[PDB]
Amino acid sequence: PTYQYNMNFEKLGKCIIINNKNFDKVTGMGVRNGTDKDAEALFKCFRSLGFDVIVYNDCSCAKMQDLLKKASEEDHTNAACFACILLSHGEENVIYGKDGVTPIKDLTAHFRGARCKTLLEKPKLFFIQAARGTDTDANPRYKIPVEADFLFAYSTVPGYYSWRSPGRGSWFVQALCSILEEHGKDLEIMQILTRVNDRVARHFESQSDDPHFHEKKQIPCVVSMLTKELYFSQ
Amino acid sequence: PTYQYNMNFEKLGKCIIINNKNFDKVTGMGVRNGTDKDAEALFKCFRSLGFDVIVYNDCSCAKMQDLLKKASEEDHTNAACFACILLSHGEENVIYGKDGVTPIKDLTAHFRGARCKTLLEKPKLFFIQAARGRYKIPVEADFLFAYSTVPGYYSWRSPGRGSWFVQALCSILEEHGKDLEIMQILTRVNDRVARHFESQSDDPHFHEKKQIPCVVSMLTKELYFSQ
Repeated sequence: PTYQYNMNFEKLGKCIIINNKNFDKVTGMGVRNGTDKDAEALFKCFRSLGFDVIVYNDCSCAKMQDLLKKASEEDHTNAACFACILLSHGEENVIYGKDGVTPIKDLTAHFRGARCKTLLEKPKLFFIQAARGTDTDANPRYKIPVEADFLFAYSTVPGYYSWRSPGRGSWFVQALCSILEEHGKDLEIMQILTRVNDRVARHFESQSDDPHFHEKKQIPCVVSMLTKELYFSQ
Repeated sequence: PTYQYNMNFEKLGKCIIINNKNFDKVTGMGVRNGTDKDAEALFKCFRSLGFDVIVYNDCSCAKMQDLLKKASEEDHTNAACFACILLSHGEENVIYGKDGVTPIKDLTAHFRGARCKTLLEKPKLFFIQAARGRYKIPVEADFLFAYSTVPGYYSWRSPGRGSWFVQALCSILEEHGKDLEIMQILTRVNDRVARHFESQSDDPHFHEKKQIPCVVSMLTKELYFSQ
């Protein structure tokens, strides 16, 4: 209890959702079908958790940057924590805007104590569902502001198939939401996210020798600098 | 239940401890005093958790590579998990051998799912303590890294005692090691070294060095060293 973040605040905090579905053809990236379904789930889910959710769509690089900076400049004094979720295309250390590419570390750095005193000693959660596109990544969180109270959940797992409407949705993202609804108010985040890792990991039906399940195995990556346990409830 | 790793085996598992204190001149690196304090602290600690701890000192890059290559090649059918602890100098995805540098991905390379079936589905723990300052260190299921600083940072202590990180880990483990889940333990460590920080020096035109341990997790279940 002196081992978990103080959640006795006016409000839980803000939850920013960047939903990037469409991209300029100059980037070579295609439509991210299924992203809308993830967005829909996430916002409903975090809303339920008690977050004040904002959803942005098809943002430019400048758009994402000004977006987060401004947020890192608001007064988070009456908030317990802060959450940001990025849904787009990604390449080692980068995420796509519709017009180009920006480094994730710049997107998150805005919230480092130095430049956001109002969220000091407060958990800052980043859930990224990027994925190379149209054998995993690295760990040295250098493409992340290594500072206390920061937590990243990077996917990279692709939303592989999809006919359409409402689309199936990304695995990682749907797992997250599913668990976060059923247990959002009982489990600690690392519990939530560990259950998530497992769930997407199982989607690759173990190590099947069947020429139908043989593929690029992937799993989310959880990076924690949290200094206390995180519960969203009472 | 199906939410925690199955610890029902004869042994907890192997725990290799690489303790590189002295380095050849050709690397331009200096003695890591206090790492012997760390190494021992870590030994009695992990040994007490239940690991079969073996410590190796001032290893060469070749030595560390082979050391871990052989470990992966052993039979872990009666093991619940595996754990490697590295104490040394580091810069990024690479740690220091006593005769040069070797990257991290290589140490964990031969443990990936396919390459070590016996340890498959079971947790491979890596506790790293690098300092000072190849590439990409993969992301496989059931691996967990606990970096002392973060690829290319600092870690300090008190002339006579080991790193704050190590000391924190041993103290917490040597107290809740058997009742708290791995992530809890590590979080408290994160908090412990935090409190120790944002120091006093007096060359305000030199004192930068900070520190926040960090935990990369690909675990698929909760981890307890008990039951």
